Amino acid sequence: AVRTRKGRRIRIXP
RNA sequence: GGCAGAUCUGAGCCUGGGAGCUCUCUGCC
Repeated sequence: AVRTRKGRRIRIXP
């Protein structure tokens, strides 16, 4: 999974 | 208990600014 944090672009494995 | 999805947004933190830490919501078994 992919996720963004108003600045920091993150992700969780798939 | 396990699995899946989610952040100019569901929120905060760390600097390296990610594929890290914590919380929350929804769905399924």
